[PDB]
Amino acid sequence: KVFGRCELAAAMKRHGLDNYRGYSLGNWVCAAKFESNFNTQATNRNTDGSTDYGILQINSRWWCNDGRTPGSRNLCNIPCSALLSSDITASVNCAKKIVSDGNGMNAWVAWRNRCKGTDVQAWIRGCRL
Ligand SMILES: O=C1O[C@H]([C@@H](O)CO)C(O)=C1O
Ligand code: NA
Repeated sequence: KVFGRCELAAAMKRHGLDNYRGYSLGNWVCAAKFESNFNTQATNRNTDGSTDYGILQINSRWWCNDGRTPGSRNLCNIPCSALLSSDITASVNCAKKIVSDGNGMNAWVAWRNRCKGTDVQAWIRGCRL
């Protein structure tokens, strides 16, 4: 599923992301834009052999089992494919674990490089929330 911007904002808000660990909703929307272009089906292979999955490009090295990432972990206790569903629940629950891991949203390279220090509230502007 490819989300509209405001559609994803509302879904993220309903799933408890707005100010989760102090990151306002716009941060999450901005991350999702630059990680996946709002597409739940996005996958991208990493140089180390792991793969990133879903709207927040959660990686198989640590967070999910894709059956092909030797010596990796499954810290969210889920098959990576669950991160591709049109229901974002798994991606949200797993994101919450990630953002609590010590580095906050810096865990998302694209957040740090495209969203951090920018006017992230622009991403939820005009949305009914
Ligand atoms: O993604 C993973 O891949 C391996 C295994 O399933 C295949 O090597 C593993 O233990 C994971 O969490
Ligand atoms: Na894994």
